[PDB]
Amino acid sequence: TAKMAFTLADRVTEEMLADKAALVVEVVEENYHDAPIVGIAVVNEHGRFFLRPETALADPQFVAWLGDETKKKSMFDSKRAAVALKWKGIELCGVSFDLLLAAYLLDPAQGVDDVAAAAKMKQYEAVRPDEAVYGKGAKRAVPDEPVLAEHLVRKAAAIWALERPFLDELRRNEQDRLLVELEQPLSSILAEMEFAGVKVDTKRLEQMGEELAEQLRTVEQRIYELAGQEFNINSPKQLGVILFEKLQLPVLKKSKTGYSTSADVLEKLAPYHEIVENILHYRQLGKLQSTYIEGLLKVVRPDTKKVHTIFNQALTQTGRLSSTEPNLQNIPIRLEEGRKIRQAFVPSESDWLIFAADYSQIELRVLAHIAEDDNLMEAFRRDLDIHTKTAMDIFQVSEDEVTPNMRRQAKAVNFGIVYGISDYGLAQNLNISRKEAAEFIERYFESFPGVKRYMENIVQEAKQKGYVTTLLHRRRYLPDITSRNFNVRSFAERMAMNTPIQGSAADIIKKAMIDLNARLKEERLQARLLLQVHDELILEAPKEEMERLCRLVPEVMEQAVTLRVPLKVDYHYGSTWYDAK
DNA sequence: GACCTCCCT
DNA sequence: AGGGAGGTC
Repeated sequence: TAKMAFTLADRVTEEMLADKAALVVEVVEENYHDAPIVGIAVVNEHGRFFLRPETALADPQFVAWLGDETKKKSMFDSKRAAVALKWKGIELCGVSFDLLLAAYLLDPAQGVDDVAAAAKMKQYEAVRPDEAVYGKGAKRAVPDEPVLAEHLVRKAAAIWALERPFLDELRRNEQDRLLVELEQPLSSILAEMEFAGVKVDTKRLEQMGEELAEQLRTVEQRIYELAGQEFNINSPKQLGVILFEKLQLPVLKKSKTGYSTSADVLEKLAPYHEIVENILHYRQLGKLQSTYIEGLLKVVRPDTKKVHTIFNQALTQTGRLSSTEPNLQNIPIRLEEGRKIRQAFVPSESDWLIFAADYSQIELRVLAHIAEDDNLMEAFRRDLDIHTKTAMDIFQVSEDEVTPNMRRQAKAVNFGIVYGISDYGLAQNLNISRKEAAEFIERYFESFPGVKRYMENIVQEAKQKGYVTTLLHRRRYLPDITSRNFNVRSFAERMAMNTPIQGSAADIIKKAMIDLNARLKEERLQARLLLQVHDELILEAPKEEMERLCRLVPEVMEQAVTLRVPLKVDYHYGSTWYDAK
């Protein structure tokens, strides 16, 4: 039942500082920013050691071992440790293997988020799930030293044992370089971006809040004035009663528990009553208020007026990053009212500016490359407007004859083609029939027979191999590709179509980040990566570096990989993120 | 805490 | 196609 052998050290010794080791720097708080490090474990050829962080991190030897690149560490989720240590003024170097990132690449669907889950992949179970040790939610606590220490040593021991088999399988999948040269170096770069953070103009945000608060009072009362009664507009029950009982509005869609009040459904009810337009407007504002003024203000650090996101680099099934606390990959841009929120994200130093660079149509360009569709590749070699070109082709008209509605619909098809494309899926999106939506898809394929071929071929490959891959050898297993349930098989077919596109795009932007970081250092620029939003990079830099960045950044991003079509990068800069358009 | 719309790329 | 993050039992 019990205890693995280890030295509960009272001070740091030399044999703890070997040049190969499994290391655990445990930060139990979910948000690791400026968070406590609760204990340390080291396992190496000389044994297993638990150290107290107050001891270890006050020790010159240990700190210098941490920062020594030639001293190789094996860890789980090294970025967590790295950041927590940065907030304490200590550099972590020499991380040559990260089990979290290794597990993520081997199979992203396992949802590996702790050492235990990773260990299980190789029939190793001599370690506990963090959830069992720390608890979950309100009962979540750091346990007493003997339980804590044994757990960190078991995790370190698991890392030590598991490196070789993980690396072995990564190599067999041709994923070794993907780990060592892309994801691991990216992890350090993300660490720097998170630590640096983004400066927020809180005063600006707060006055926006106030404008909104007063706009919401007005609409809220107008809504009660129109419903002839007061009610909870946010309630699914109360509103559905006002809409579909008291006002007799027609029921166009019924959800699981009742009537749908989604924006798509409401937009269609607006002609019937003046209440509907005010409810939409109320929700748009309420969204900005709750999610983007209030939400953001509670995560700004009052000391520096910065937000420090955490990028989850081991979550998405596609190889994309996610962003949390705050999520800075969903800041409004589409609607001008919401876009103004970006005026609150400002450079962290005076006389600095925000620089934003974004790939133009990277997904469709990746598709052109992997499908080798002659027409699509030509379209991009001509740097055509792709939605216009797709319109001309599916409706068989000249540039002159393409109407704005034709272009809107071709665009929707382009998106749908990217996401796997179903007559029913597009039909819903375009507010039209499943037949006829099928006519569009069919028509598209007549113009892009290479894309059609790719779609068919990749689904067959998914079935044959059990998975699909990206440009840089990221893998996604698709076991549902064989189910006899149409809906479940279909979704897996869509993932088979989409994942090489979206995943290859993720691959390219990650390499660009790595390449950009190396060029920034080589050039001695003070410019720093602040954020990544799937197909764009956001930096801040002195005004005096703008001109050099205008050349340097797009170029690095464009040259990250060489495809059969060119990659294209647009860029802008300004006093705020908003103005960097 | 666990089941059930709207913002982004 | 991927994500993150108020009412209600």
